[PDB]
Amino acid sequence: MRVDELRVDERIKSTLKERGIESFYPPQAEALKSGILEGKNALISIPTASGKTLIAEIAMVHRILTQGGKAVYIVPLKALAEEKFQEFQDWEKIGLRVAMATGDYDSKDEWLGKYDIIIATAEKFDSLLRHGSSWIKDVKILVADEIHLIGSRDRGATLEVILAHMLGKAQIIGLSATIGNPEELAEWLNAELIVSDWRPVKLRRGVFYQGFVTWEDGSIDRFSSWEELVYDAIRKKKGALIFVNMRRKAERVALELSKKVKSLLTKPEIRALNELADSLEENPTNEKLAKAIRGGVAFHHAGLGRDERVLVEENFRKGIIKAVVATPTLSAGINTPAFRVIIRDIWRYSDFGMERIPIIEVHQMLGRAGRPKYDEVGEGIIVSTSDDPREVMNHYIFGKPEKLFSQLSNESNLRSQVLALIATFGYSTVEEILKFISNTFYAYQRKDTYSLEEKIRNILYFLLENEFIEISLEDKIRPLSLGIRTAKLYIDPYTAKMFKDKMEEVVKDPNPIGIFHLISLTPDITPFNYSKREFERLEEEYYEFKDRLYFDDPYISGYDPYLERKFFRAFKTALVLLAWINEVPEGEIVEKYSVEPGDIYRIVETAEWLVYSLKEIAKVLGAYEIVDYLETLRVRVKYGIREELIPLMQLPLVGRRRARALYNSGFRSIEDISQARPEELLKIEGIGVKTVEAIFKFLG
Repeated sequence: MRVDELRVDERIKSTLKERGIESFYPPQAEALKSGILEGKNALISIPTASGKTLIAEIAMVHRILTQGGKAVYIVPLKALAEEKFQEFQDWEKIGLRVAMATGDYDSKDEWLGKYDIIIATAEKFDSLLRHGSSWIKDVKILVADEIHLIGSRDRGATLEVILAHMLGKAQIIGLSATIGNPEELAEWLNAELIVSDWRPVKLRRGVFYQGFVTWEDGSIDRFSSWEELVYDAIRKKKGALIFVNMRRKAERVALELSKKVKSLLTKPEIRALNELADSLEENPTNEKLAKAIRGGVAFHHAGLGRDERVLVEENFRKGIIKAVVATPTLSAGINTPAFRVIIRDIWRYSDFGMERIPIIEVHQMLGRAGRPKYDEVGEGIIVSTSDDPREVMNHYIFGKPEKLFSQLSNESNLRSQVLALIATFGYSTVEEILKFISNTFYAYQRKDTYSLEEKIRNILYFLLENEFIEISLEDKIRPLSLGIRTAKLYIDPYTAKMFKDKMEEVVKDPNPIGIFHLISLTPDITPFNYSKREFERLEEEYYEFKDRLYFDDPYISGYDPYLERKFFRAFKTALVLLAWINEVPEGEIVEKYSVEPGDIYRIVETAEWLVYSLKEIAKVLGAYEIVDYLETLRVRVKYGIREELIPLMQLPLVGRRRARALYNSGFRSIEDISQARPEELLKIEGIGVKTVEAIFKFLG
C-alpha cells in the first residue's frame, strides 16, 4: 500500500514522502491496518529488513497528533538512542520536539515535560516512573523496540515491569524478532499480533562445512575455506559482515581477511581507505583498526571508542570498507546490511559454561544479509566446525525460535523492583505486591507463582533487616529514607547495602582507590577485565594500597578463581579511575593498564553515577563530613580532571585535554575567557577555530 492509502494526519504523509517513502512492504501494510492507528496494542514480529521502526514512528506521531500528549520510544541500549534521535529529527518540522533521556537516574527530568517524543532506555523510563515525573501522565503511547529482550536474563525483567506498569495506561507497541511464543506475549500485552517472514530481498540460508556450503534447499557450492565466501563477495563488488564471539578474534580475523582483500581493491578504493586509516587517533586498539582498514576490512566491537565505531559503520555503509568482522554487544550499531552474513561462531563462552547461541539471535544475524539497493539475494551462512552440518541445519534453519520466558525471578532486579513498589509506588502489604505480580508476564505463562512469592517474602526480610523498609504500627509495609533514596538512585539495594555497611570506613579514610574499588565491587557496574600476565603487577599494587581499601580480603567468600578475579577486577578498575582523574591521557591509560577506549567511556559514566549514589547514601545515613569530598570526586570522575579544572568544564567542546591547555595558558575561569581576544585562545595548542567559535558563541 502507498502512503496515500494511509488513514493518518496529512502532516505525516508529507514527512514520509519528503523522506522518499512512497509505499509500504506487505508486513508494514498488515501492521498499519491492524488497529494500531486506532489506539490498539500490537506486537509486530517481522524481519528487521522490513522496517519495524517506521511502522512505530507512524503510529506514535499519529497517536499524539490526534490525542496530543507524548510518545515514549524505548531503545534497548543507551548508545542506540542517538541514532533514533537523528532519524526522528524531521518530526521537528511538523512541530514535534524530540528529546533523548538515557541517564541521570536520580532526576524527575521535568525538563522533558515540554517535549513530544522521548527516546529512552527501559531503565531510564523505569527510573522516571519511580520519581513520578509530572509528565508521565502525558504519555499516550510507549514503543518497546526489540521487545523480545523481555526474555533476556540480564535486563528483561526491567522491560517486563515498565510494560506491566504502563499496560492499560497507554497504547503499547512492541517491535519484535521471530520467537517461539508470539501469541502468548501478545495475549499478555492485550495486543493484535502481526507475524510475518516477508523481507525485501530474498534470503538464502545455508551451512558451511569443510569446503562446502549446503543451502537449506539441498544444493551445494564449493568454497575451499569459509573466508573464500568473503573474497568471493568482494570479488563480486559486494560486501560481507562476519560475526564472531570475542573481541580479539574479531580483530585477528579482520587482519587476516584484509591481507587478501587489499589485492582485490581498485587503486582509488585503496587511497580512500588510507585517508580513513590516517584519521584514527593514535592508540593500540586504533592501531589495529587502521592497519586492517587499509586492507578494506575493519573489526567492530565495544572496545572501540564511539567515534571509531561510527567511522567503521558509516564507511561500511558507504562501501568504502568492504567487510566488517564484529562482536554481538553493539552490532546493532551497524545498521547496514551486507550481501553475505557469515556466522563464524555458534558456541559462546557462557557463565556456567559454553552454550549454543540462541536460535533467535542466529536468525537475527542471518536476517542482516541482502542490501535493498544492491542485492537481489542475501546469503546468510552458518559456519559449522565441530558440529554436524545436518544437525546445525536442522537446529538453526529448519528449527523454530525458542519461546521467551519471563526473567522476573532475577534476584537482582526483583529486590530492586520489590523495594521500588513499596518506596515509590505505595505498595504496603504482601497481598498488594502479589497483586502486581499476578499481572506480570511471568504469572501469565504459569499455572502458579508459589516460588516467586516465597522469593518475594524473603526479599522483604532482606529489606527489613537492612532497614530499607519497616512494618508500621498499622501492620503495613512502609519505606524508610534509605529505601526511598535507594529506589530513586536506581542502584540495586545490594550496592546500597554495601555502601551502608562500609560507610564508617569511607568516613575514616576518604580516598580515591578505596572508593573506586568499593563501587567497582557492586552489582551495578561491569569492571575492567585483566589477562593472566597483568595479575602479578595488579597483586603488587594491591598490597601497596591495601590499607586504603574498605573491602580488603580477596577471599571472604571462598577461593573460587571467580571470586578472587572479581576482587582484582574491581581493584584494577580503581587504578584506572585514579589515572583518569589525575588527567593521564587516554592513550597512556589504554596502554599502561591494558584497557580499551570503549570500556573507559562506559566505566567512567557508571562510576560517576555510583560515586554520586555513594554521596547520596552518605547523606541519608548522616555521614555529612564526606559529602563535599564525594561531590568533588564525582565531578573529577565525570570529566577525568583535577579539581582546579572544574570551572572550565561548562564550556562547549572543552574536555579534559582542552581544559588543561586553557588553564595552563592563563584562562582558569569563565571570567578570564570572557575578556579574551579570539587570537589569545587560538595561540593555545589544542584549541582550534571551531572551539573558539563555540566558546565565544556560548559566552555571547
